[PDB]
Amino acid sequence: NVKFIQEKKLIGRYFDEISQDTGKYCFGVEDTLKALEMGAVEILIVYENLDIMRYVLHCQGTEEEKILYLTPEQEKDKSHFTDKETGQEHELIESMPLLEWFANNYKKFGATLEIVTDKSQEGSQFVKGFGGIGGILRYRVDFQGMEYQGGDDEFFDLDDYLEH
Repeated sequence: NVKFIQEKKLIGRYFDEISQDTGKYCFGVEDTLKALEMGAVEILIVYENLDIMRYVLHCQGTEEEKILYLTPEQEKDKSHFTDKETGQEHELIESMPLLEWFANNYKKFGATLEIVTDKSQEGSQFVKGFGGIGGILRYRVDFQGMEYQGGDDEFFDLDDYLEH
């Protein structure tokens, strides 16, 4: 019956600690993913019915790939992946379930992928905080990026290093 306490204890800690502004938690795929790449997330709390997945969009001129988080509505528009109101530039090639992805790479990130639900009070908080994805950090971190963002590695060209 860990599921009952899994949501009440793990999840509650997420908001309770944040109640101290300890800066050891995050909400949302983008945020939760960022800290999970940072291995700064002690325990990852995600939901089964997550309406967010990892997709790979192309560019109008090509030679450039974009990765964004979409919902059934947006994902449904795979061919265009654009908007008839703005005419963005998106072209879906592949689509990987973020939940499944978080449950298959929880070791690489060192995070603990725990799948919760809005059934409990705490489970109701995550939905309010964001709605599907939240992360618990191992310890107080300053994150990496610009001056306000934190560090100074926001512009890491190391991404191209992988390709080489």
